[PDB]
Amino acid sequence: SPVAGQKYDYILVGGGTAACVLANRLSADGSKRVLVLEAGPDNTSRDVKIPAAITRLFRSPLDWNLFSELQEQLAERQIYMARGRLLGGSSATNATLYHRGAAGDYDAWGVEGWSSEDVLSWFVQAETNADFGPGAYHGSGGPMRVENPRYTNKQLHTAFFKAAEEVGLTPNSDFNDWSHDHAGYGTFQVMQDKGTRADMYRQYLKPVLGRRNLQVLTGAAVTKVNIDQAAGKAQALGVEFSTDGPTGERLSAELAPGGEVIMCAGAVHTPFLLKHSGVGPSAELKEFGIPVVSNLAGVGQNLQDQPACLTAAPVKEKYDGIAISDHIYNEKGQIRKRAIASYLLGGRGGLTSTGCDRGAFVRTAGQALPDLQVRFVPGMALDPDGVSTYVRFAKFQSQGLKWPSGITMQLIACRPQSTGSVGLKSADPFAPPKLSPGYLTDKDGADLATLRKGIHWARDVARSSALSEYLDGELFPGSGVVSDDQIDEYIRRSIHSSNAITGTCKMGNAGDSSSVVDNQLRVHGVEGLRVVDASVVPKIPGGQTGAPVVMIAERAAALLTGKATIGASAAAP
Ligand SMILES: Cc1cc2nc3c(=O)[nH]c(=O)nc-3n(C[C@H](O)[C@H](O)[C@H](O)COP(=O)(O)OP(=O)(O)OC[C@H]3O[C@@H](n4cnc5c(N)ncnc54)[C@H](O)[C@@H]3O)c2cc1C
Ligand SMILES: CCCCCCCCCCCCCCCCCC(=O)O
Ligand SMILES: CCCCCCCCCCCCCCCCCC(=O)O
Repeated sequence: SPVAGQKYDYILVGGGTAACVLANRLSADGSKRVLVLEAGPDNTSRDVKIPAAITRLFRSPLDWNLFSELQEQLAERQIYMARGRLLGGSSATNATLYHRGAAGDYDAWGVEGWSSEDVLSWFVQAETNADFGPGAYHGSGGPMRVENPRYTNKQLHTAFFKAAEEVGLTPNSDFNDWSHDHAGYGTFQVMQDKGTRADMYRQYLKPVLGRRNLQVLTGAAVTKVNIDQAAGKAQALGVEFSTDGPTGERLSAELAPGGEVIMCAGAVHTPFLLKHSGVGPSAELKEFGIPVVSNLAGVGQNLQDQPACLTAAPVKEKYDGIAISDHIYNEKGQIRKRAIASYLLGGRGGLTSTGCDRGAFVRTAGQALPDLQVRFVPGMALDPDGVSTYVRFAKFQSQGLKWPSGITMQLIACRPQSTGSVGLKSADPFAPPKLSPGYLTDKDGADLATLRKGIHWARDVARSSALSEYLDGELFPGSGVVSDDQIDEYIRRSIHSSNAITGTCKMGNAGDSSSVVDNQLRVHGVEGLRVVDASVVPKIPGGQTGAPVVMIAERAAALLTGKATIGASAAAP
C-alpha cells in the first residue's frame, strides 16, 4: 500500500543500528531509492534520550522481550535477552559503551580484506570524539558522537581505580588505541552527545529523513525475503511485510533492476528471517514446510554472546548517600532535583550515566587477549542478575523506599569460547525465535573458569585498602559462596546477558564452509541479498559490539556505492 507501484534500489530489513547508517550512506547521492522497514515504532521516547532511563527500556514495549529456551546447564532457566525494537534498534536501548576491542580480534577473523589494518580507517571515519583529537586511532568529523562520561562518582570511581592499582593492574588510557595492550583499568567512553543518548537513529537516519529518495516505514514487520528460482540462480525480488501485525495483509515491496535486499534485523532476527525465506539448514526449513532456496548450514549457528555475573557490596553507614542510586533518587524514590537540573542545564550528573562505564579488561590466566571485562558501577545491585536489578531500579521510582548505598562489579566473559544458536519453534514468522545463548557450554569449561576467576578478581579489588575504606561486607554472592563449586553454582543461577549477540550469519573466506556471507557480505546461493549487521561478525571482539556494527555498516555502504573495494590481494601470475 505505501509501496504500491514503487521500485527500490535498496530494501533494508530492519531499521536498527546498521540500517540507520546504510539508509544515510545509500540515499546520499540522490540517485538510488532506499526503503527501510522497521517492526518497532519511531524513536521519540524520552526513556531513549536519557542514558539512565536504560533502566526503563528493559522488559518494556521498546524491547523484543525475548527469552531463551530452557538452559539445562544454567539451573534449568530461561535467559532474558534484551533487544531494541524501534528506529535505531539496539543502539537506542544499549549501555552506550564505545569499544572496538583489540587489533588481534579482527586479525583472528582471518577473513581476506577484514584485517585490523583493513577496518581501522572505517572506525575512524565514523567517529567524532569529544576527548580524543584526530590521531592514528581517532577521527574527528564522523556522524557518531563519542565522549568521556559526564557523570563522575567522586569517591567511588577514584576508589575503584586506586583498588585496581593496589592489586597490580595497569591503567589503559584508551581501550580503542591499538598501539598498546587491551588489558587494564580505566573509563569507558560513551556514545552520548553532552550526556544525551547518541544512537544511530539520532546520528545517521534522523538528519536525512527529508531525502525524497528515502522511505522509512515503522510498524512494518518483515515476514520473509521474496526470492525467485527462475533463470538458473536464486534472485531476491524484494520483501514481504505486514503493517498491521499477524492479521495484516501481506504486502510486497519490489526491487528495481540491479536492486538488493540488505538484512539489518540483527544477530537474532536476521538468521530467523533468512530461514523463513528458505535460506538455512535444509532440515530446519523442512521441519516447518519452508521450501529450501539456499541450503546453508551456518545460518543461526555461531551465536556468540558475552555472559555476565556480579558481586555487590554495601558502603559503611558513614558513606550512606554517596552512590549513583542516591544521586538519581532520594530516600522516597523521588528523582533528585539536582540530577534533573544538571541534566537539563549542562548535560551532566547521574541521569547521563548508564552506570557501567568504568572498568577493566583482565587476563584471568595468560591468554593472548583479556578473557574478562569488569564493569564497575558506583551503586549496589539488589539482585545477582544485573539486568533484573536495572528493571527493579526503574520500578523503584515513587515507591517511598530507600535504595541501599553500595557498589557492584559485573564480570563478563568478553572473548567467550561457548556458542549458541537461533532457529524456528514454528512456521509463524511473527512468533519469537528459538533462541539458545549456549552460555558455559564450551568443552573445556573456559567461560565458567573466566567468570569464577572474575569473582575472585572482584573480591581482591573490594578487599584492597582503597575500596575497603568505603565498604562494609558483601551482599552478592555473599559469605555463603566461597568454594569453587559454590561460586560455579552461583554463576549458573545468576548468569545474565551483557547484550552482545553476534555471528549468526558468519562472514567467511572462500573455502570456509561455516560461512553464510562472503567478504562482500553477500548471502551464499542468492543474488541481490546481503547481510549488514552484527550477524556477520565471524569472531566476537572483546568489549561491547555496537561500534564494530557501525564500522561494518560504514564499510558495506562504501562497497555498495563504489567508493571502496574489499580485498586487496594482487592476482597470481
Ligand atoms: C540492552 C543492550 C545493551 C547494550 N550495550 C551496549 C553498549 O554499551 N555498547 C555497545 O556498543 N553495544 C551495546 N549493545 C550491543 C549493540 O547495541 C548491538 O550489537 C548493535 O546495536 C546491534 O546492531 P544491529 O544493527 O546488528 O541490530 P539492532 O540494532 O538490534 O537492529 C535490528 C533491528 O531489526 C528490527 N527487526 C527485527 N525483526 C524485524 C522484522 N521482522 N521486521 C522488521 N524489522 C525487524 C528490530 O526491531 C531492530 O530495530 C547492547 C545491546 C543491548 C540490547
Ligand atoms: C532510572 C530512572 C531514570 C529516570 C529518567 C527520567 C528522568 C526524568 C527527568 C524529568 C524529565 C527531564 C526533562 C526531560 C528531558 C527529556 C529528554 C531530552 O530531551 O534529553
Ligand atoms: C543507571 C544506574 C542504575 C543503578 C542500579 C544499581 C547498580 C546495579 C549494577 C547492576 C549490575 C551490573 C550492571 C548491569 C548492566 C545492565 C546494562 C547492560 O548490560 O546493558
